Amino acid sequence: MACLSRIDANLLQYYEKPEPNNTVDLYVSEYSNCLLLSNSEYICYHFSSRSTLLTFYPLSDAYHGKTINIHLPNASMNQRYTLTIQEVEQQLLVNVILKDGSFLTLQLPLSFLFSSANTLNGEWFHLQNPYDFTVRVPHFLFYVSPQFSVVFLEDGGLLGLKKVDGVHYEPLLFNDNSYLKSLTRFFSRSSKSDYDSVISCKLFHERYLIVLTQNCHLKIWDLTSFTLIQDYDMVSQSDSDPSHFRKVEAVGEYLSLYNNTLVTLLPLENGLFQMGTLLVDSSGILTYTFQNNIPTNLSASAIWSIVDLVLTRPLELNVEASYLNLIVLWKSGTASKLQILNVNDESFKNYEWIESVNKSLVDLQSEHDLDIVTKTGDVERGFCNLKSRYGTQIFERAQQILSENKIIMAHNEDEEYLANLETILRDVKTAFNEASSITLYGDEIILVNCFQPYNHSLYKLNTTVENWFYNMHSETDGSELFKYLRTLNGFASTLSNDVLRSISKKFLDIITGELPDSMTTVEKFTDIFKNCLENQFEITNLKILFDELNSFDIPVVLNDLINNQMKPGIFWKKDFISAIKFDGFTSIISLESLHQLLSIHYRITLQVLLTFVLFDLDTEIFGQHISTLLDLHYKQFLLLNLYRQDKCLLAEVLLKDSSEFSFGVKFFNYGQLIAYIDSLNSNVYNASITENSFFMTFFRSYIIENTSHKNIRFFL
Repeated sequence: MACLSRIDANLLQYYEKPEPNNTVDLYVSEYSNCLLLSNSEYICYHFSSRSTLLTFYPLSDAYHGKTINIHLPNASMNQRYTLTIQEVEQQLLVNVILKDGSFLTLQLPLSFLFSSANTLNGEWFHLQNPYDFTVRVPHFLFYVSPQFSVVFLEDGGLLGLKKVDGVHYEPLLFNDNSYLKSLTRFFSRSSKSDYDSVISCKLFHERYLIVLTQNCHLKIWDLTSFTLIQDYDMVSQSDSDPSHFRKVEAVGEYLSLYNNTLVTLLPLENGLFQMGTLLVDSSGILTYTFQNNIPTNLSASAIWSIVDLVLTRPLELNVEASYLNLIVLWKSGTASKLQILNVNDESFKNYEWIESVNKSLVDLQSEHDLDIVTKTGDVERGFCNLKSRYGTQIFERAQQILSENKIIMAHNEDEEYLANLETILRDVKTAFNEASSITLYGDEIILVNCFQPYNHSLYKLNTTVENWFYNMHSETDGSELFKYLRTLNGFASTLSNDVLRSISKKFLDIITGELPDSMTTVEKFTDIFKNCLENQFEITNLKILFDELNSFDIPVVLNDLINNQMKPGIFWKKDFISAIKFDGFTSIISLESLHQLLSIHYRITLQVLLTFVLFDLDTEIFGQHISTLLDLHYKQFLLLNLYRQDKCLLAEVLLKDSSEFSFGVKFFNYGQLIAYIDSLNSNVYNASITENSFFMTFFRSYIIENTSHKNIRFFL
């Protein structure tokens, strides 16, 4: 099998505008996330510009709710992990520690986030001070419960802030403040030892707060009486290599807790996953039980540092045996490596590392299907194609870089300006899509929210056809059919990609009658040979091909291809839950997931039909199969042409036919996501050649109602 491929996405690729038409500036990425509420609406927030910008936008399009930019007067006072955002009492509670000694409370009514009909000025902020934070240093903020937070200090000490009136905080002192957390020991290369500079914590039973300090001693404090109950020295000189060691002093995630299973990262080696169970023993004392330790060896050049770690339920992301998946986001430099330690069993001793394959739609299309932008002739066409592939945010930013570095724009005349642009569109999209954080979208599907607002990269599960395709770059086989397709790929890597598309073009004419349907199909295949394969074909490969054909039964292989490998699953409305609102994020990714799949089929269909062009063979029994592949070839190619015409209008027709509601959907499970793509794919193949649902919409919108010459011209 293969591995998870991501999808690049922008929410400003649907809109030809730079920025939301509904925005408001209010005035009182480091981390970003998206929070599912019990309203069942996703609201996204990003924390960027070195703590001087909170960006809230609904993840349901920022042009049907108000963008609210809450511009902070000050940057945060040590760390960018002194932010907690959770929904409290049907108001979105935002807590911010600021550099001036204040504690910021914002109350954003849910109505103001998701309606654009709502501007609000006044009663959206209250700034008040529990204890001056320009004195003793906060480095961590944790929201504990719905009326309790603990702000952990860098010189040790626990300060609870208790909630009054559903908004404001009043300080409640605990007796455990530093001065004497340094009078019960000595030490001389240490000073963090009994100071509670807690770098990660998670709360079990809403009673006991399991805290990891800088030293990564796991200390369990029952905070329903503010007593230390248990102390485990976790660091060891034989569960880990002490020669290899790196300091961790930065607030992030080093404890992960899902169900009662805890994961502790030990800063000895280049990480240790120590797996244990949290169980309460008699006398109401939570005890930690070691189970197993897994050593590991990384590979850097400036030391991999973790970002986040999230223990969750079994994920289907090209696994083979699973009990739990521990997602790990490493970053050193501008490389992020997403890898997933899949533990397959309860022992935790059989594991595999499932790697992330970080190839979008963009990379596979640049690698193979290179003539598609400004390489299809017409500079006017090239220019629109650049817009559609990389959104408004990248597009406008690219104009800025052009002005600094002085490039004279000669758009719509010179092919070479489009190449210059194309390069920039790429460097700016990569910077914008870099990893910041993990968010679980729907509590399963691994979403990386990225630097700068309105940027996300979702990863998807590859289906049987998709797994095979990456296993032709490994040349892995496993049926009679799989072997046939692998041979055909060998021959096609020798032909230029330009010839492969010329042969695709002539197969299309057979369905359109632009090559007459007055010939036998065999004569038309002869036309193809002479025009496209002369002085390109390898003589060697023709014979190898003949030997494979003699070993594998033809009609059998062709039925198998058509009915199980190109065609999608049979799933319809009932397999998926339908949303009660519009959502942009889901409809975009579905489009692109459908698109990807059909691009591989477009090439498969090409490669199989080619054999009939090489040799002069009877197609009186195989004629029935052949007709299907020309039909399938058609539909696959058609969608591609339309996507360049305009990808947004093409999504709108599609969403209606699938959805009960029409427009948008929500996903919370991998089965659901899959079914919905399969339902769209079915709908396309159920369409006729003569009238398409797309053809009708696109024509009416541009051509009849009348729009400027650019939409008329590529539509031609």
